[PDB]
Amino acid sequence: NWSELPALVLPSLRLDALLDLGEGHAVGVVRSADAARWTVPLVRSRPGDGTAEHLVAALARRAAFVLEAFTGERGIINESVIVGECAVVKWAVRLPAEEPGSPAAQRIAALARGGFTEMPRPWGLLTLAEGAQPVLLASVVAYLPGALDGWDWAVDDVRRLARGELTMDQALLPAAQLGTLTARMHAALAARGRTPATAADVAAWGVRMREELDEAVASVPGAEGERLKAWAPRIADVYAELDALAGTPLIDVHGDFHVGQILRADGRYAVVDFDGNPVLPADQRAARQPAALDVVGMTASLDHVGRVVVFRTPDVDPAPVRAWIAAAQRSFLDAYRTTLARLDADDLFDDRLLTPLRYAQEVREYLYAVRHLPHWVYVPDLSLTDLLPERLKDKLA
Amino acid sequence: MTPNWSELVAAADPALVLPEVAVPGPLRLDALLDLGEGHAVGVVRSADAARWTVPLVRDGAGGVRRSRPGDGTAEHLVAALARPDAAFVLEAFTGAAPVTGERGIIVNESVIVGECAVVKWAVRLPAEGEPGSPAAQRIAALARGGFTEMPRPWGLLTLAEGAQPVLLASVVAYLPGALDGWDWAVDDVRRLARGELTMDQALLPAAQLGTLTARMHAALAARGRTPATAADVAAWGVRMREELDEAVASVPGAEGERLKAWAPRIADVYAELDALAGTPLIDVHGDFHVGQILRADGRYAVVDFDGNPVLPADQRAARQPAALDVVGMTASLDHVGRVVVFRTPDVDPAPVRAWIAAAQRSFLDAYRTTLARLDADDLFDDRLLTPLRYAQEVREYLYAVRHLPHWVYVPDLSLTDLLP
Ligand SMILES: Nc1ncnc2c1ncn2[C@@H]1O[C@H](COP(=O)(O)OP(=O)(O)O)[C@@H](O)[C@H]1O
Ligand SMILES: N[C@@H]1[C@@H](O)[C@H](O)[C@@H](CO)O[C@H]1O
Ligand SMILES: [Cl-]
Ligand SMILES: [Cl-]
Ligand SMILES: [Mg+2]
Ligand SMILES: [Mg+2]
Repeated sequence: NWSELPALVLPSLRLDALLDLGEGHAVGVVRSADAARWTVPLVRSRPGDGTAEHLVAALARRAAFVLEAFTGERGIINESVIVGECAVVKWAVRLPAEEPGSPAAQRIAALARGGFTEMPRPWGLLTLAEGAQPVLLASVVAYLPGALDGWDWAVDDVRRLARGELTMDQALLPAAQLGTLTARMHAALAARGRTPATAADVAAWGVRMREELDEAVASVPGAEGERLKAWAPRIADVYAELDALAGTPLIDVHGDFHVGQILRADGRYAVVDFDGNPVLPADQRAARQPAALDVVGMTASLDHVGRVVVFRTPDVDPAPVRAWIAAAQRSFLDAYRTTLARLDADDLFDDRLLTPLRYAQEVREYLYAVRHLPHWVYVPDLSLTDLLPERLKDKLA
Repeated sequence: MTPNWSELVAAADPALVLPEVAVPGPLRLDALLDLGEGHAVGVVRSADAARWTVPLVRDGAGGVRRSRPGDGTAEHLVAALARPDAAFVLEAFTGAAPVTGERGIIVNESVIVGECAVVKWAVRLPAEGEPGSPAAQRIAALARGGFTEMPRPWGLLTLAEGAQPVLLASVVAYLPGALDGWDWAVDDVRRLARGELTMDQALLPAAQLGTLTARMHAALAARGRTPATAADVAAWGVRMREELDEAVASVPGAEGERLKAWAPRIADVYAELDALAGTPLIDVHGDFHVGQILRADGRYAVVDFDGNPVLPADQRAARQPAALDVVGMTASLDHVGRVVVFRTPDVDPAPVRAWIAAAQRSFLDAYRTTLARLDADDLFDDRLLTPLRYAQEVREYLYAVRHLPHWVYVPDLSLTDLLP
């Protein structure tokens, strides 16, 4: 059977639930010794075995599981496995406790119900409705062929700008269209309601952002760490102003908004990856957050695109790239605010959170670097170099 | 016994208002500033309702006549600054001194006083209550704002009427050894092309021009900002489409062929102006280009604040986007490079064409930096750069077909590098 039959839960133990897909394929919810639950495709199913294909077949042909549908495999990394070059099956590797799961089902459903179309077409949905909290197990959306994520087309656009193949207005147009897309996304997501942030909510932000700042200061080495340590008192002072921001509107957000989540194909843009920030606990990715968190996530990512272009491109002229960094963030912010005005949704964006959340986003770049990609410390170092002394001169005036 | 100024002016020959052409008589004296000792400044209206600023001097030969260089009327105006009808406003600025000695100069009637000051009589005036030259408003705002990159203003004589005071006379410092930008900027690029200057040395004036423009706009913005209405940006597109139509239907040769093919793409850029409603409008230079900048010994001075001549006389005082001056200067910097390549034998075009692109970046960077340093980023809307830049190059076509036909090469080469 499947119950009796360690690293199985990790891509490349007791059983809680099993959805037999037939022919040896199954979607299992495995609990670890540390009370950690996992969604393990069983055949572990690798891209090509057919488990992702059997999931689409089981969803297209219809009590502990829920297989919803809406009307060969090649994987690429949660784990996203393309099926038939037409649908993307995304598994949920890590599962919460027996509590809230991935909010991607509620995010996509609210966007589709609000008229938001700048996203891949949803196909199916697999949900574990057995415990006290229904946990999302798999999502199936339409596969956009020949599509590239932001870390590919935005880098290519800025590289063409540095080579003179594009004008500044041509290079800034994607940043402006991303601003209008983000406003339509927030306007559709805010339809589910708004929640004023309590004094305990803004206090939890300060302690969390100060804790991460202390971790980065104590982990970033060499000259980059010395510059960050000198900046840390200034950053900590900005974190203290969060206590006076209680009552700011909290809505359903993307949670992990950056250019890599924006796919471009045939001149059209689509948003993906509504599973929440992976660095956040599983019981917080579905919580309502400020819309400015997505705004600072995208504007910081646009800044980082320019840093990457200068870093990786031989013989690059950094002058138009660095000018693009400032102009792309303005083009994004201007189009985002004006689109919220045309949608009568100006109330969900609180620009007082720009500087504190932007600083916290760059600190996470330090933490991501020391944990996954050590040389990446140059990106938040260059971003804060152009951002911190400018914002400090205004506070001292 | 002695007749008043009104009686003398009415009995004077209509040519009194002229420094050949004929004015209809008789004349009528609307306002008179008594400068003492037989000198005066009159606001005279002819039989065709045309108003004039006339420097007047009483003369025992003909009763009254128009002041000439040497009569002492410009001296008396300057002396009146170094120190009162209700219709006149005399504002003096730091540096005015009662210098003596007059000499005529052509630069709308200018008189050199003391060989260190320039008195300029505004010969032709607008109608009563109608807008005119905003030069007095511009110069006074720059002086009160601490702007010094201009000829030191000594004083302004204005007529207290209308929404803005009507300029009657201006007194500024005389700069006998100063060239305009079409001399020194062309000379800088030529020296760059033949290796006498480095690229960094040839780009420094472009950055200094950006700082000057930002200081100028920040001072001019101190009088206030006006948000552009939807009808304003709609009228901009109408005026720019008409100028584009006039250019396409007039420019000949291969330049006209390229402009005709570019016209649909240019009109598409003009269509995005409707989304720019609310952009800030301030007092601007209005006719801003390198020819308006004097340079000597590392010092820069902007002149000519009466507005755009091709614009209607009652519209040159209206508030305009600060980006219009920016576009005017960046375009003129482009044209400086085009002129160097066109006129210099055996010139190396590569360093000049690199300077064209780099000078515009140096100008914008210094302009943005100085605006931020003065906390005046709000007045510059860079979304207007491309549509207004295309409109400036189209105006070069119109200036060419009307005054200098071969000049069509300048906007042709500029648009060739600006279009994608
Ligand atoms: N429907 C789709 N069609 C084409 N490409 C997609 C689709 N969904 C995701 N991708 C690509 O897969 C990559 C990662 O997917 P994502 O869901 O963001 O993974 P994760 O959330 O684990 O980072 C993205 O860069 C995106 O380009
Ligand atoms: N800040 C994180 C980093 O991990 C990186 O900049 C990017 C790619 O992982 O994703 C962002 O959410
Ligand atoms: Cl890198
Ligand atoms: Cl010429
Ligand atoms: Mg992702
Ligand atoms: Mg994700």
